[PDB]
Amino acid sequence: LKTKTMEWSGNSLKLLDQRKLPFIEEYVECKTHEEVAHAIKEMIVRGAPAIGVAAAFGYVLGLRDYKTGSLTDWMKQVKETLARTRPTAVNLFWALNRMEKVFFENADRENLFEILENEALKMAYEDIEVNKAIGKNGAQLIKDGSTILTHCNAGALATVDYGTALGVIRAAVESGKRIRVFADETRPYLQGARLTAWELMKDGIEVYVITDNMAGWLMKRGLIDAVVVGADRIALNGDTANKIGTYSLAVLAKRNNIPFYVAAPVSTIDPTIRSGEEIPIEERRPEEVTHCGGNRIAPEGVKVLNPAFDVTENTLITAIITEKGVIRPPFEENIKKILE
Amino acid sequence: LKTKTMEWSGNSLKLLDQRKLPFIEEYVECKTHEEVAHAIKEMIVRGAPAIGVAAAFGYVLGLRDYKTGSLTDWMKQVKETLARTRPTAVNLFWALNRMEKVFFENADRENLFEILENEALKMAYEDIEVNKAIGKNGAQLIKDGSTILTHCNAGALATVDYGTALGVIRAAVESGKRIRVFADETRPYLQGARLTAWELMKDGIEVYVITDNMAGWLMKRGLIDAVVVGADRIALNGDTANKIGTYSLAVLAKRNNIPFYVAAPVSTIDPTIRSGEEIPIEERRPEEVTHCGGNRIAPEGVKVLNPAFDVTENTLITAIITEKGVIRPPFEENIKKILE
Ligand SMILES: [Cl-]
Ligand SMILES: [Cl-]
Repeated sequence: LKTKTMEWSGNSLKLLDQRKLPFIEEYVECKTHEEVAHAIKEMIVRGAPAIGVAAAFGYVLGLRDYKTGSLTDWMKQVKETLARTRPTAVNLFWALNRMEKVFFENADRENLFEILENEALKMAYEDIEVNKAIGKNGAQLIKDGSTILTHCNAGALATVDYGTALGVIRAAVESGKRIRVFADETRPYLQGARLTAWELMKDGIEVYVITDNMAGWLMKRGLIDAVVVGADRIALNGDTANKIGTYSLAVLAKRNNIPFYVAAPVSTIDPTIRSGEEIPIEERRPEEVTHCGGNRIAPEGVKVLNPAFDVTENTLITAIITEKGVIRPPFEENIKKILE
Repeated sequence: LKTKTMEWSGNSLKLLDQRKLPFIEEYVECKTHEEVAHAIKEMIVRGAPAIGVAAAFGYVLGLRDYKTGSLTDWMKQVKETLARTRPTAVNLFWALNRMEKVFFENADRENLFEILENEALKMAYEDIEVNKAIGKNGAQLIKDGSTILTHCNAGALATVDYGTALGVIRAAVESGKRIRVFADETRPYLQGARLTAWELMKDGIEVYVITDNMAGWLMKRGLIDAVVVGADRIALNGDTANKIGTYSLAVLAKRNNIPFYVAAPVSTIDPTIRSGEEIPIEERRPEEVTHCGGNRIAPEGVKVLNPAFDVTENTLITAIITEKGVIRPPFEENIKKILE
């Protein structure tokens, strides 16, 4: 397992420090499940899909960290320390739960480490495959020669590889369609300007960066043919939690009769919730808002709010692109079909 | 004439360097009509209202710069050099035109300089007064104990003093109403986080700064009672041109049944245009987007778009707060009444 986002050295997990791009391309080596937790918590690694696989490995390292007392209790704490990092994206729990299950069924096997590491590996290789499929299904919805607006970074850096929303793009381009992407810088973290822009230019795909308060006007001016974004948590309802600001675009998209698509793997669909009001919303540190890449921009001692995600009601979504097909209204009715 | 935004030393114009706040509070001295132009062009001074008075003074300096040839041709050029700075805000032309008229009628007067400078001063003293009236008229629309979202900086630093949209706030507070403001940082320039936050904290008014992609969700969550912003150019139609991102707020406001108010002096209403499609929209340098206040944030050699304003159709505006009253639908019909 070796890609731009992460690399598995058998006994450690290397993560591209996404909080340092687009200028610095260094890596962070995680050796302790606590470090992977830290890398996730600090957003060194990020993007629902990639948080899971990365979480799965930190779990494997979790075993390699074991020393005394009960193995079960300790593996339970490793899982708890990793899950306690970031709320919203359900991929994290989905990964952890899948891994813990393997564990409970091989805890007595002497080749435990080999077995667990194997699933994590099996998992990463599936994400890239799942993504290329999402890209393929989404491509058919993108008419040649169009301008697609995106949000956050639902691409290579947000997954093991290829990406979800950006995967749909790479696939349309691969099919041979002239395409250009308007990418919101997406503050405060600036995934758009620092990550999406970067991996897209590095792939030879036409890219423009715009401030978040621009998307609206540009849609009204008729420069955007479609809006495609990723997700962190989709409910049985179809409501999807994604990077703060995704909701507003959805609203603006309806007002300008512009298709709004959510590209995400089935693993992002939380089967335990009915609607989007049940999705936990992460609140991050005040620094992210008062600063911008290092420098403080707001006055000293100012109050702020910092939700990292918002929720878009399903009625504002045209369709959900999955590795198993394009889901359309009635969502609750169709998602239930795909789930099985 | 002495306020935080600008000061008239009789033979030079001192402008608070708004592109350095909230940390550095230095001033820039303009002695040539060209320097005032430069200050305007670079946004050392900014905010429709303040751009006018500042332009009016750079005009008197224009006379002070006179040396040879025809006095009329030179003053015409001074006016042209000053008007060629920033497109959108009509306050600039309104000011320049008012000043040139005074000039044309006193050109042969021995006390020309004293006369022209006198109008400029008379103009500054009127703006502050006009604002306090806008503030008062708007205060009545704000219910005690409410949370108000603003955009850009339509406050003290955008006018000679007091401000327009923020004037409405200062006034509601003066009346004795518990009030707090959610101020969008407003990228790329960050007028919100750097200016609105600053002058509001310095006035002892509860303030929170949020990234632009947040307003939408926060409105849906029910934390915002009303949205009040300023304007750069309002048409007879009622459509108003304001800082890029204002249009989206208006849209998000309608969706969440939230009052949207535009506070601006009559001098911002352009009488020569019928609708908002006739408003010129300024496009500024790409650096403003690829950089954030100081450091480069986007990849080297990336494409971007940079509109400095967008247009909000009148049908999305609840009312326009003026020093002459609260204008309501039918705008075209009512605005025609306020003008006469
Ligand atoms: Cl709807
Ligand atoms: Cl409407």
